[PDB]
Amino acid sequence: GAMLRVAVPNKGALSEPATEILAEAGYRRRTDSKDLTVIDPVNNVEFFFLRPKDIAIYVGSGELDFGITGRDLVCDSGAQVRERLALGFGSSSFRYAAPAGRNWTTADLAGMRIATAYPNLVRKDLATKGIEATVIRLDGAVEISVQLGVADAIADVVGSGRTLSQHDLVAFGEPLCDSEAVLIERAQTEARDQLVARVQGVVFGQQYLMLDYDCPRSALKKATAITPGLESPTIAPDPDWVAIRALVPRRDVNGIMDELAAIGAKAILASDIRFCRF
Amino acid sequence: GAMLRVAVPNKGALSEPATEILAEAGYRRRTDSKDLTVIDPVNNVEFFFLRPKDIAIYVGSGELDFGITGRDLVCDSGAQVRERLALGFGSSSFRYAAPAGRNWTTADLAGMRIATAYPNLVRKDLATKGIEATVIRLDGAVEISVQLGVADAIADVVGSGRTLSQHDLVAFGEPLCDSEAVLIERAQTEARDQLVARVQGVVFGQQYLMLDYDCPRSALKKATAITPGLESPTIAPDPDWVAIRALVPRRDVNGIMDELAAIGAKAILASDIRFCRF
Amino acid sequence: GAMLRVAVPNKGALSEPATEILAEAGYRRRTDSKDLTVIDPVNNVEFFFLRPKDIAIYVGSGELDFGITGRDLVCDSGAQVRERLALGFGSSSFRYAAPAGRNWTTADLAGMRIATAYPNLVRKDLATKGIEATVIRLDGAVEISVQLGVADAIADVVGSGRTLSQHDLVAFGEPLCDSEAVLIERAQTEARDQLVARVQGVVFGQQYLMLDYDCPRSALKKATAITPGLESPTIAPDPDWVAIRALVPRRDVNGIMDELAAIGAKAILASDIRFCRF
Amino acid sequence: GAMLRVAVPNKGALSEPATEILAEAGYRRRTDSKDLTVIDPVNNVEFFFLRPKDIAIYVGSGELDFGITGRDLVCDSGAQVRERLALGFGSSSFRYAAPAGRNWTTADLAGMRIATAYPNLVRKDLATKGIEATVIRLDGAVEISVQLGVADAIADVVGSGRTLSQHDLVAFGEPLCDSEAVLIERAQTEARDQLVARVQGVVFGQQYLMLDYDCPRSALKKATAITPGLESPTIAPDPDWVAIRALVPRRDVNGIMDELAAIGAKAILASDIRFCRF
Amino acid sequence: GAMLRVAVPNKGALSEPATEILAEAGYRRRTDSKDLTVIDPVNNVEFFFLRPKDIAIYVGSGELDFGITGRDLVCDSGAQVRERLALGFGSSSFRYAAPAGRNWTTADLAGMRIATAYPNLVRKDLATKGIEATVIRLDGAVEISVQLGVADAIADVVGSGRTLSQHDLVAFGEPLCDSEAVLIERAQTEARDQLVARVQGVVFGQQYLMLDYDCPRSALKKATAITPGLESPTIAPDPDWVAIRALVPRRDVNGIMDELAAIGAKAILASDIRFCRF
Amino acid sequence: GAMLRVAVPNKGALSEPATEILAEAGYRRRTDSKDLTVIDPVNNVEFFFLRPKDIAIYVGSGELDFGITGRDLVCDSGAQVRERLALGFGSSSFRYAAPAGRNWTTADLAGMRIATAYPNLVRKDLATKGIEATVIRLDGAVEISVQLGVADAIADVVGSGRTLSQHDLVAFGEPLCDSEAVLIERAQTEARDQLVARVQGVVFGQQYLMLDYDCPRSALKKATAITPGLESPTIAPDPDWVAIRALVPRRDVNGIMDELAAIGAKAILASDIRFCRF
Ligand SMILES: Nc1ncnc2c1ncn2[C@@H]1O[C@H](COP(=O)(O)OP(=O)(O)OP(=O)(O)O)[C@@H](O)[C@H]1O
Ligand SMILES: Nc1ncnc2c1ncn2[C@@H]1O[C@H](COP(=O)(O)OP(=O)(O)OP(=O)(O)O)[C@@H](O)[C@H]1O
Ligand SMILES: Nc1ncnc2c1ncn2[C@@H]1O[C@H](COP(=O)(O)OP(=O)(O)OP(=O)(O)O)[C@@H](O)[C@H]1O
Ligand SMILES: Nc1ncnc2c1ncn2[C@@H]1O[C@H](COP(=O)(O)OP(=O)(O)OP(=O)(O)O)[C@@H](O)[C@H]1O
Ligand SMILES: Nc1ncnc2c1ncn2[C@@H]1O[C@H](COP(=O)(O)OP(=O)(O)OP(=O)(O)O)[C@@H](O)[C@H]1O
Ligand SMILES: Nc1ncnc2c1ncn2[C@@H]1O[C@H](COP(=O)(O)OP(=O)(O)OP(=O)(O)O)[C@@H](O)[C@H]1O
Ligand SMILES: [Mg+2]
Ligand SMILES: [Mg+2]
Ligand SMILES: [Mg+2]
Ligand SMILES: [Mg+2]
Ligand SMILES: [Mg+2]
Ligand SMILES: [Mg+2]
Ligand SMILES: [Mg+2]
Ligand SMILES: [Mg+2]
Ligand SMILES: [Mg+2]
Repeated sequence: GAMLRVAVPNKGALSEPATEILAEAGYRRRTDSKDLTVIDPVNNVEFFFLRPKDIAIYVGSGELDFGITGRDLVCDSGAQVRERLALGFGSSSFRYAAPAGRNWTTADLAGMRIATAYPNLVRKDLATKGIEATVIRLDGAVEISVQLGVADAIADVVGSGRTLSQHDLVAFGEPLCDSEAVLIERAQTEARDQLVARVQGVVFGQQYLMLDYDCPRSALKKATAITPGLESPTIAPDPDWVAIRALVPRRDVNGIMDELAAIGAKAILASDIRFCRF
Repeated sequence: GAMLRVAVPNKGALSEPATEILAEAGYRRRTDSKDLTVIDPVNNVEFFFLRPKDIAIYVGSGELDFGITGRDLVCDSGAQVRERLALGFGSSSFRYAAPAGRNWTTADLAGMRIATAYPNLVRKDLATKGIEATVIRLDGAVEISVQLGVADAIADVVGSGRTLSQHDLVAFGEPLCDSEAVLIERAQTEARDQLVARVQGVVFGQQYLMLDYDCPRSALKKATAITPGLESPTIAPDPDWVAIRALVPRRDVNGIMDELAAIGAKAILASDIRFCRF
Repeated sequence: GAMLRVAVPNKGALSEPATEILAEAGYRRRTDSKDLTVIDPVNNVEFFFLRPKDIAIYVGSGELDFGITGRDLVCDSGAQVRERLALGFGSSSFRYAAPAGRNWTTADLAGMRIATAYPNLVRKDLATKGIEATVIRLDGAVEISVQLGVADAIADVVGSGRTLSQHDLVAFGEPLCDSEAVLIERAQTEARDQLVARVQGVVFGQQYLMLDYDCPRSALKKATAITPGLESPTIAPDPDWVAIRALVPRRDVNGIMDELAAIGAKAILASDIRFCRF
Repeated sequence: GAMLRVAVPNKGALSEPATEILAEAGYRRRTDSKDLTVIDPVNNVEFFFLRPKDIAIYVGSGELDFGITGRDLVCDSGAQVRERLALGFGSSSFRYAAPAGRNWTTADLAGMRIATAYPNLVRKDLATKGIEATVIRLDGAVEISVQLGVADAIADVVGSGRTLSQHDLVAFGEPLCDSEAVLIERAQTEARDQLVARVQGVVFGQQYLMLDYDCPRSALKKATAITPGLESPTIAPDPDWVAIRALVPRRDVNGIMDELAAIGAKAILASDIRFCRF
Repeated sequence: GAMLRVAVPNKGALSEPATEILAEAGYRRRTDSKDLTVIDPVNNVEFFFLRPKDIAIYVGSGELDFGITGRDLVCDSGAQVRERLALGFGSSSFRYAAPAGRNWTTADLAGMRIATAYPNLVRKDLATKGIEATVIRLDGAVEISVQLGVADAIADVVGSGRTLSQHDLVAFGEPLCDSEAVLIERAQTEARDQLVARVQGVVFGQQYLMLDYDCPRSALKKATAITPGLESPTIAPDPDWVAIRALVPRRDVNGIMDELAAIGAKAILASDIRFCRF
Repeated sequence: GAMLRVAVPNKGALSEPATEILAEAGYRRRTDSKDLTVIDPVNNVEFFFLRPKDIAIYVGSGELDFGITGRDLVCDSGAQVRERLALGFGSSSFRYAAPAGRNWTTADLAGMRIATAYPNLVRKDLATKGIEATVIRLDGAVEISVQLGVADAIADVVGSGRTLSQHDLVAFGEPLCDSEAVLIERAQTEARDQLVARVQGVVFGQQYLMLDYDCPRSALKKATAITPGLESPTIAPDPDWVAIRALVPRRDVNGIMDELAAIGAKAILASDIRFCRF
């Protein structure tokens, strides 16, 4: 019916992967790389390209139907939005951190100057612990704030952890947020579900591999525990053996394959896939 | 028998894709990138690398057996050649165009200075309309010929259309030619058909994806209308459902997949393929 | 005496040029590109690498002695800081802009939704005009805010103007700010002046060329009006002619050279320089 | 049990492919590209990154369990090591070569100055022929040693052969060694076999494609001679035809496909695979 | 007065150097790289970007005032144009060439199939020798025309000569044309001379270095024979020695410097320059 | 007279800078990047491109006249060669190093397993200290030899020191060798001195800048102590001031310039130079 309005990051580390997913999903790409909008007349969707912080606000306020942004940003925004899908890129860990030497606990955070780019996120986490501290807002590069003499500890996005160790800092406590890129919606229904199914179909193509193997009937129980599938594993025969098909995660596939080999599975074969409509 | 003689573009936008297709087809690649020839002794084919305009002429005159070049160039050459295969890259649209503001029709072209790099193509198109105009031959960059004051309208290769809008020009009329890279032959037969089948097998691997899904017998009719296949869809069972396999175009696969989902299809799964011999 | 504390942008379009100027000025470069600090023990200066918005704040509050950031950011910060030097890169124009078709004036801005990443800058400019409007804060990509339906006009950083024309917007009014990268100070004195003189010496090496020419005594008056120099032009003899030396701006040197040729100057010769201590 | 110790080349043409195979095999990648070691605590393996010549020695002497290096290097090392797997990259041919014009035979090598980076390899090959010559050790660039006037012929690594022809040299005799990257072991058993199976599973994914086709029962015999498979070809039905599945080498697949087409095979379809556990 | 119209190559090996010279000369650069025109309102010149062959024609016919193109193209065009300036890039040698083995002379060209992209150039050269041959027009890649069996010898652009030797061809005879990029004019005068002087000033900055040295009065005669200068060498004193200044070619400067050292010159010092107005 | 024979590294970090110096010195560059030799017929010099270790040997043994290689390699070779020139690139520090925690001295090296790629260098350094240790030869990557359990300390090439700290190692003692690229000769004279003077002229152009300033006669003494020059500073007048010219090192120029400013110098101006013949 009415044209759907979808926002994607214009720039930075969440942009290229997001525009890759949208192109794989069949959506019309931008005519020039300096465009901040594109209209796809075949699929009836208008795309806007914005800074990630603004994406959460305008899904929240209803000016956009969907957005792609970081989970941590959403956690920090306090916008009226629900996470509709996890996108499998841009992943990071949000962590308390402080100077090395002392053994640090969450309890040590009391009465401290804490620097972060995500003040609402942090204020909310401190309230759940019952801790009063003074939270200092930076725009980024927050892990030099303690060498700069503006803070005692930090709360910051961590990827590898190289930046922390290169600056003599140790992460402590459980992560406040485990972040990855997410498709958000405000907290034309068929069209909305259609878009979600397209995007999910691509994500599943990126995250899962198809496994084919022959397994003994003897071992079938253990095998389905090892490979449950995204959908019900196809199972068919052939004297006492069976042939199996199941989507499995790409991350774990060698470990999965070794376990199957360890319970008598044979002719184990992994292959890529492109899209799902499950 | 006798060694086949095949020409490919030496340089420019039709070269790399053509040499990619030939390598995927198993043919011996060039030993140094500054070579204009290579002999493949295993497959009994000699390759020459030439400017695209010359490729059409020498297939025409019999010095080459096959060539790879642009359809628009062939349309313009007037060489004795038949298009044996379409190659799915280098695509473009050949268009009349003129300055914006006026509403333009093909009839407005009468008595006008028309600039183009493809004069024979254009002379032939004007004759079919019954229009007399004066056609001006440029070597390229033809869309500045009207700001230069040498022409009133143009006939030119269009891709995105950015160049036209950046120069205040609007395309009008139906395209004179829809171009893409093509394998040509002059208008040793088993060997010739063998080469065509290799090259086609690669092209099909690039253009189609394999779709697997379960469909209700109820819906089978509509489903085969949605997925006819390059070859007859494989269909087999399983109470009232069936399992299907069909090659479908890569361009349309998300749209195709949504339609199948809309008629009760399930476990729809798209995967790449590399080669066909159909 | 005490080690000076200097901040530079960590990332983005103001970073590489700033670190280039500091290396040319003899300062110790970063040991790893993921470092946010470096200490130069020979020159007695500690460098911090931060987000540009934060640079202005911490020079303002005294935690830093000097910073390198954008003039527009400083105009927007309202921090207690004076511009000590202009750095000749990162230049831009800050502009009101609105949809094309209407003829726009500053007076049209009254009662309007204005989107900008620089709200304080804009609030201050509107107060000087006597205009009440509603200023909307975005984080960036502000020129799609009117196609998005969140604003009537914008106030934004403009470089080429391509983004504005690609989105059907026209800049109007005088620029609110003409921006370039600047060395700031809070609004150890010998050491501070030493650092400024180093940095200025590099900037002058980038912006000026040395001109040597022979000029008639006849024409000397007009010539010194054309070439005043950064310092007093060196002038010496040689019957009735003189030989001149003067630093001139790199931007204008061909125009300057033509004017000198037009008043009888000869053997006009421009050459680069690397550093000044003037 | 005990952590396995595996060495890979740190740098050069055997490094990136080796680290690609290890990442595809699920092993933990290096945290920084200037690291010479990484410990994978999930899979219980420690990786070291060394110069290729040293890899063979320390597998030989027991300080490493496995190494990845070149076969020619191993042939030259005389270390106590067995080749456990061939890795399908870094391939080369080790060749005698001498100046063009004369017709060269292995017998001509007697009494000659032979330059090579692989003296033990060459001394051993000469002993098997019964030839006494004087072998000269270079560190590399050995094909200029004859223009330099330090040798009469050479024994050297050959890839394309461009370097030889560009220096007026002709390869002669059979290759002393046909080299490619190999996984070596000293000449915790379950863990060792597990690592080999992972690495082999990746290599097979790189070297083979899956072929699906329909074949007449008439032709089945010839077809299985054309496609024997890495594993037993799957064969099932369907009036008089059969459907086949067999892994075939990627290098030969178009030739293989043509032969099958020539014996009445139909719907021949090649597709990639990622991993095997056979 | 009237705006000057100047054409530059749009693409290929003569484009970037030409646009570099124009930017160094102070002229307004293109706003987007896909533009075929730019108007410089400060300097009162309009630039067009065209294919090199067309540049010569439209200077010839008066639609352009100046063009930048290759000398060989001009030699081939037969357009009414005079070479106003040589630009010191795009240099090449136009050569007859034929298969190796025979000793070739210009006289051998009689009665032969000669392939070339420059037929008028070649027809004119043959007429001056009194030779009748049949000249065959290709669009390029002409050095495979003899392996293709369409020609006995060629006339073609030669740079390094690698392409010729890689295809078993030897250049013979004197070059028909020694080519480099040139500024052409049709065969508003002050403005035209102004543009030429700007462009020449840049070219001289690229081709010459300033030499400063002390020379004995004894040796002055030999020294001025070694360094005549673009302009009169500046000469001044200082017991029996003199100090010299002279622009010399960049290509020969080490040879020049050695000769001066060989006649007792001292403190010889070469330095770059940027622009001349001589 | 006889053609000089000069060797340069074929590959790696000493190659590009060496071939840059030779091209700037006017010598004929390689026709194809896969060539191991080039003959310069104008300057009467033949160039060979070899592995750096072999360069030292063949200068030593007289097969080459000059070579370019690393000082540390020469120190290690024990070839009959004298360092004729230092080339100002490829610089490094050769260092003992061991695991962090203990305070290390040279005396601690006694009875230890020391790993190094430079065993002769190290054996010689230990003999001068009177220390017996066991030196272990690696081909490279030597700083993992202690985590590998093959050595207690190392002697290795150090650049930044990142590799050492990333592997928990501390450098100790004075450097055994301070290395940079060097022009070597065996320990046709005019031609040899000519080549050295060319190469030195380029190196000086890379390492020094020209300084011009006005200095008080008052301060002249201190000023010439600050700027002694590569050659005698030119000094001339002008009431009580003087004007100075002196080549100074590029590395120290801002420090030098500040000191001059501190003793009343004015109009201090640094500029590049290209070549010297001093
Ligand atoms: N190592 C990392 N450092 C910082 N952000 C990361 C990292 N890894 C992933 N991210 C994610 O990137 C997202 C933010 O993207 P980006 O940095 O482009 O936005 P921004 O911070 O608003 O812009 P900018 O960094 O240009 O100021 C966050 O959701 C964050 O979790
Ligand atoms: N946007 C485009 N502009 C021009 N040609 C295009 C475009 N897209 C596809 N093509 C195709 O490229 C082919 C011509 O290739 P190419 O431009 O390399 O040859 P050419 O014009 O003879 O060479 P050159 O452009 O170097 O003078 C034509 O068949 C044309 O349709
Ligand atoms: N075309 C342009 N667009 C945006 N900013 C520009 C442009 N040209 C120059 N700049 C300058 O860049 C500076 C801001 O740099 P930068 O964009 O890296 O900081 P930021 O906006 O805080 O970070 P980010 O863009 O990653 O969110 C400003 O002073 C601005 O004037
Ligand atoms: N064209 C080639 N030239 C040289 N080596 C090759 C070639 N092709 C493959 N190789 C392989 O590369 C391996 C050696 O790798 P590499 O050259 O990185 O080691 P190295 O010779 O010890 O190091 P370096 O070359 O840096 O001195 C050998 O097994 C060799 O067969
Ligand atoms: N090695 C070379 N090969 C071909 N042309 C060269 C070479 N070196 C210089 N040139 C010059 O380049 C100019 C032609 O440029 P260019 O090849 O871009 O034009 P074109 O031949 O019309 O276009 P295209 O090659 O795209 O068909 C000629 O003046 C020619 O002398
Ligand atoms: N950080 C560094 N690490 C190693 N060598 C360096 C470094 N910096 C400079 N060099 C110099 O490089 C020279 C050796 O060059 P190179 O590494 O190319 O030769 P090689 O070790 O024989 O070859 P390869 O490293 O390919 O086995 C030595 O003189 C060394 O001092
Ligand atoms: Mg930001
Ligand atoms: Mg960020
Ligand atoms: Mg062309
Ligand atoms: Mg073209
Ligand atoms: Mg910004
Ligand atoms: Mg080596
Ligand atoms: Mg090697
Ligand atoms: Mg050309
Ligand atoms: Mg090395």
